[PDB]
Amino acid sequence: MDWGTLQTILGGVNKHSTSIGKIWLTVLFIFRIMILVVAAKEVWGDEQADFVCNTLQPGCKNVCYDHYFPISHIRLWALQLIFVSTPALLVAMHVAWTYTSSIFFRVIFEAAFMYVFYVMYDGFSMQRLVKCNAWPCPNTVDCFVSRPTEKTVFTVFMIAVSGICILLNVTELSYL
Amino acid sequence: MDWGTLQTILGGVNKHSTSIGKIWLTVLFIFRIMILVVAAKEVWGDEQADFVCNTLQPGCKNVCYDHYFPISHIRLWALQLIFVSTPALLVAMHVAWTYTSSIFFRVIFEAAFMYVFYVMYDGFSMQRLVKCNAWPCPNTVDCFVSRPTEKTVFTVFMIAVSGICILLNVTELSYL
Amino acid sequence: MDWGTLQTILGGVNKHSTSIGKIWLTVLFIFRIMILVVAAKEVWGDEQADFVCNTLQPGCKNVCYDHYFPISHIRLWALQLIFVSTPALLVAMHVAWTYTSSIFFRVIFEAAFMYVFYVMYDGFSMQRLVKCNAWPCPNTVDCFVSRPTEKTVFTVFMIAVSGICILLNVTELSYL
Amino acid sequence: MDWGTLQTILGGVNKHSTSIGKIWLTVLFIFRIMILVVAAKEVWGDEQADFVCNTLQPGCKNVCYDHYFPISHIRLWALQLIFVSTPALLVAMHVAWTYTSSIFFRVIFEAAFMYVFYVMYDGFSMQRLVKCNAWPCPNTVDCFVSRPTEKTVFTVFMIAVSGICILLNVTELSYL
Amino acid sequence: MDWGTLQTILGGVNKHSTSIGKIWLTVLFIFRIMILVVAAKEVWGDEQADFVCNTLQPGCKNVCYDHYFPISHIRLWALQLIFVSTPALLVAMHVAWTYTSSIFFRVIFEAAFMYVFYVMYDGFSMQRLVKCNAWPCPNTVDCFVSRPTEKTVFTVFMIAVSGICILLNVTELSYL
Amino acid sequence: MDWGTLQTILGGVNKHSTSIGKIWLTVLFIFRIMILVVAAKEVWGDEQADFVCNTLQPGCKNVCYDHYFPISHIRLWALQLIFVSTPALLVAMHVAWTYTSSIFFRVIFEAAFMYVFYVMYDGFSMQRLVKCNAWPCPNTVDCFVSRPTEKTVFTVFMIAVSGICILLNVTELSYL
Repeated sequence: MDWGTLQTILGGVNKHSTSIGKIWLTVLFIFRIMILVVAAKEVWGDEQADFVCNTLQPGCKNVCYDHYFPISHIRLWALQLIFVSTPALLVAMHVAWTYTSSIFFRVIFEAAFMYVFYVMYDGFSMQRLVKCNAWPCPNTVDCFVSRPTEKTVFTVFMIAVSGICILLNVTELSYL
Repeated sequence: MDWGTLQTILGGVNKHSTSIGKIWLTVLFIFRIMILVVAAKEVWGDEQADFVCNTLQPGCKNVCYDHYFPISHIRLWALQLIFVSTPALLVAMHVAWTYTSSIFFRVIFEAAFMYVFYVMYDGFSMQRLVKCNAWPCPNTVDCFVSRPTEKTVFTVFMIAVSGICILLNVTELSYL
Repeated sequence: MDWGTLQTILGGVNKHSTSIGKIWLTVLFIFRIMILVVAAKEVWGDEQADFVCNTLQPGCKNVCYDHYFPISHIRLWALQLIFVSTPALLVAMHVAWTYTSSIFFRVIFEAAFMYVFYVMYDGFSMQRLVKCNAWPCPNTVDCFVSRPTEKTVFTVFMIAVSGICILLNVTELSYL
Repeated sequence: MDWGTLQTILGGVNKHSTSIGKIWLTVLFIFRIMILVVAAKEVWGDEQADFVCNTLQPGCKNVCYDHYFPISHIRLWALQLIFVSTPALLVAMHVAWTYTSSIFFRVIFEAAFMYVFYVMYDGFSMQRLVKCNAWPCPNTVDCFVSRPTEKTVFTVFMIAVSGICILLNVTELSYL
Repeated sequence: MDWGTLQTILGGVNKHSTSIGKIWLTVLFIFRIMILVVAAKEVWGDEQADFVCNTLQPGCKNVCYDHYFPISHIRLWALQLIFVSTPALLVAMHVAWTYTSSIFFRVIFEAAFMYVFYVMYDGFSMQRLVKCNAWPCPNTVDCFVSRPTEKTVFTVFMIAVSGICILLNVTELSYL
Repeated sequence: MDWGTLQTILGGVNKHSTSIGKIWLTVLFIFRIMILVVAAKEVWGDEQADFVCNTLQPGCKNVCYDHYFPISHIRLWALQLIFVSTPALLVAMHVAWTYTSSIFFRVIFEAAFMYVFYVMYDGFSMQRLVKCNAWPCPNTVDCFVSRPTEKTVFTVFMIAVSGICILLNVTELSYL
């Protein structure tokens, strides 16, 4: 891939005691894109052949995999970014009803993804072994995970990023 | 990949009490492209090695796989987009027989994909286990699925998107 | 991949009661490229590990695979496109012996691929089970297929596309 | 990929009773590039997991694979093209010691690849089963191939292309 | 991929007895990008199917893999680069609070990645066999590695690069 | 990929009885890039699943693989090119301490890679079977290779290329 190949005329800088946010926020935008693609198919890209189930039950790997991973972290992120992406191309150029409502959209989205995330991954963690007692899964069986530490780390990162994103997003939203 | 690298001169905005749709609709277009590619080969990209059949019948996985998945969701989407894509490059620039018939085409296509979809995936769902009683499949056998929840989610999304696409598509088609 | 990243100066449109074809035909060209790459290695890309032969004969999968699939559909297509591709870059710009003979080439190629296709895939179909009685294949054995429905669908599409390609190709070839 | 995205100013055409070759030859160049990439990793791209050896000898697949396929067809082609590629960018623009020697280089290379090819693939063919009696391969064993017909076809094509390449290459080399 | 396709107007060179660093540092930047992508998914890209565990314990490969590889080297690098990347696009053009603090950021990051690295890979090495005594891993079991020498080599390289990066980074930071 | 898409203004040619080298050397540069990428992940790209070890020792494939292949040929090449790459972008434009020292760097690097190579692959060859007597590898075991002939061929090529690279590199370095 390659994303962004024309940014040369940016001599105009800020002078006020504000609009520091847009710097921080474009930086976090670009950042999160890199951070994503660089580790995109490269942490969670694997986790299909990595959910070993101690059994001889047919299918129970698939069963428990959806049971505990309806969706992977990186998708909720990918979405979180895209919904939080549309205000970016908006704020690309501003001076001359929406504009600040773009800022607010950007806030509330990111908030939503945080909440529903912690609803799903309660404990902000990756259990080393998830058991499973699904229908075909004849009793409570065991179902492993690879690299739970890893995924936990990058999750801590992205959530911290979400917090700072919103804090400057809102710190300039709160101009009154 | 990278799609779209020249859009700078768009200072001209709308002033009437209409043409809000074209904003919404170009946004939904770009959106659905991202939404697609980001999760393109990344939800349904897997589902070949993910249709476990409890048996010892040769081939019965392939048999039942085509039996229940003639085609995957994402293809019907891919098509739905492309047939609904041609009016986009048309409406790229408009002011000066087709033009509104492009709008109507865009409506009726998306409608068609909705209908035939629900004909095929009746119940707007992903069954956790599809049985199968095909010729080689000696009796009614079991044939699993992975991530049925996941696919169900993104299907709910794309169908909602279809509804809103058409509603603004038609809301401006209905100018009289 | 990415194909085509410079098309901006196309303000000049047609005014006659003809040259509608070139619109349709460039559209079908671009279309078929997308249609291809999007589903390229994604329907027939699999079909090597998908030709289960009920036997214990060594090699009989390979034997019968070539026996019934000398070549896959998508190759005959790929070729069909490429031979039908050279007139495209020709007709890129036209006004000022070949020019109409390019049109005729484009016709007759596509016709040829249709005929030889139906010679090979007689019945415009994908049999769910092909038997096989090759030399090593000790008796008439069974040899399965995956997703025969799928491949049948996309074949119906590409052949319909061929028909319309030629019909406008020739409708403007028939100017007299 | 994408190769070639700037060719617009070519209004100047030929008027003599020659230089038809450069048309044919640039066309064959572009052609062979397409023809290659389209079927590049798509006929011979597979043939690693496709050389079944009826045995229980360890390694004998690798052994016999190198034994009968030191190198695949498509590499000899890839090279054949590249060595025959350098005169192309040379002849990109010509009018104002090398120039005709570029033409001759282009001839003799393509000739060489033809000869050494037929030295290696004697019979211009793909045997359905190659036996093998290598050291570890304990007796004469059997070692299969997939799609030998296919590869034979595309080989017939590329060799015919080589013949016509040289014939026009030389027909204009023979100007005296 | 392709990164960087517009750098032509650089006739202005340095004349002082300093700013040699920016040459060295842009070179190391570009370098490390190449060095990365060229060997990116090509040394550590494999190491999922390469951690053989002498056992019959289910999952113990995944268990011990995360146990000893929470994260691979190349990720810590990828990050190290990206955090050390933002000052680069800053120092792209300079003459006319941040500017030198960008230099200092660039220092301290790279330092941090060095330290935490050696915390994790103590001994600046790749053990040929890591044992493992995890919960499911019933006793102390054995768990192999592939190419430990290789990875050790490229690690020695990247750490040396870090040292020189910082030494010139700081040698020009230390201007007083 | 695609590398190099702007080279049009090169009407200025050489007239002296020298600077033939820069032609040869840019050609060899471009060449080696093509030669690489075309066969890059396509000869040595495989050799992970291709090192069959006649045993029942766990891990002994990995063990002996690193034992005999610390690093693959194509990496030593990749490096050899990159270290020999920096003088290229330097010599892109020259007329108006480094310049000739770039030439000398280019020499001595390529020399180094030759020497250390032959230190490692002594005999300029690919043994059809490497035995192995590592710790876990319980006795002297056997460990196979695929396509040793192939790799030998392309190695002969790249080393010859190195020789000619240096000979013209130095023939113009030796101007006095």
